This record gives sequence, C-alpha cells and structure tokens, in this order.
Amino acid sequence: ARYDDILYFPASRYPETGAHISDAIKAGHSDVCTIERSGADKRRQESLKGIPTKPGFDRDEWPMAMCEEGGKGASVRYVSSSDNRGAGSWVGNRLSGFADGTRILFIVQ
Amino acid sequence: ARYDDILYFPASRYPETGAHISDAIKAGHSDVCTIERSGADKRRQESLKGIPTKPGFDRDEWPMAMCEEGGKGASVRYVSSSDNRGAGSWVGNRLSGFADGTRILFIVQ
Repeated sequence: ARYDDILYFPASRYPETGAHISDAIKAGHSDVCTIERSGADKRRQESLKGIPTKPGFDRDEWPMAMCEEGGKGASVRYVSSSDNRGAGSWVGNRLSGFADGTRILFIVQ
Repeated sequence: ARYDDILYFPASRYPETGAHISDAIKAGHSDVCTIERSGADKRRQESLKGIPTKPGFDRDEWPMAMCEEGGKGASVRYVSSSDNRGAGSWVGNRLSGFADGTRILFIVQ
C-alpha cells in the first residue's frame, strides 16, 4: 500500500488551508505525508526562503515541513491566520500519535 | 491641505469592507487615496501576490489599487463578496469624476 493511515482534512472548518492543500495536490505535490519530525525546522526554512510574512496571514506549506516530502519545492501560499492556526492544530493533534516514517494520505473533503 | 476632497464611507451599508478599511487605517495605512488609475492593474497584482482566490469572498485591498498608496504592502483581507462588490461600486462611482492626482480622504462612518 502507498499509505499507512488516512486523514480527512476538514475543509468545512478550514476552507482556506483546505483549498491550498487541494490546489497543491491538483498541481502534483504529494497527497502523502511521510512523517519526519527531526528535519522539519530545516524544511520550513527551505520552503519559505525569500517569502516574507504578511499581516493577517500565515505562510502555509504543502507538503508540510513535518513530512519527508516538504522543504524545497513546497507550495507556499498565504492563508488567513485563524484558518491556518486551526488547521495546524487539527493536523498536529491527529498526527501526534504516529511515529516518524508513518505515511499519512490526506483527503480534503 | 493634505486632501482635496472627502468621502464618507458608509459602514452601515458595507460593514465588512468598512471594518477592513477602519482596521487598516488604525494600522497606519493611509487614510488618503491619491487617485492613480494607469498603474492600478500592477498594484493589484503586487498586493495580492501569493494570496489565492476564495469562493464567496473578494480579496479587499487597503490602500486601494487605484491609489498611489496601494500595491506592495497594502492590507489584504477576505471580505464577503456581496459587501465588497457594493462597496467597490459605491467608491468607484463617487470617484469617477475626479482626475488622477486628486487626493481623497476617507472617513469610515
């Protein structure tokens, strides 16, 4: 199988983050996050190099920095801070129990 | 004087747009639009770089793209489409008689 677990991303709750994820996946970036937490600080810095903050927004990365698939080449878009914080918590809390190397398919619904 | 004419933005009719304008002005973005229409397409594209479209909402810029003050660094917020369409028409129509270079103070009432 190409994944170990599925997460159904709640676009109804977090529609802007959800739309970025869907957009990024329509564009060929991976729908699977292979959890890798030790190198996430580095990937974020790679994905966001040259992208400044914007007030009212967070810089959303897909694939995420906590995934082997993240870092350079990641799709980066501004998402309204409330939407992206809620998404970040939802995803963080749902992945916290899986070990590094667990392959998580994301389905945006 | 620092302006040539005043517009009293009708927050009762367009409260979401009005709220963004009021917030952005509180944040130090100019309360004066110096009308400049030739460069408006480019300012708009600059203010919205990396901000995706969102269904049911418009990307509202303050300062507006039709102002010298707009473009890079403009405050952007998603505003519901009905409120922002009506606002944009209200402003557009009330400024249509003024030449480029006219300085309009906005007061949100």
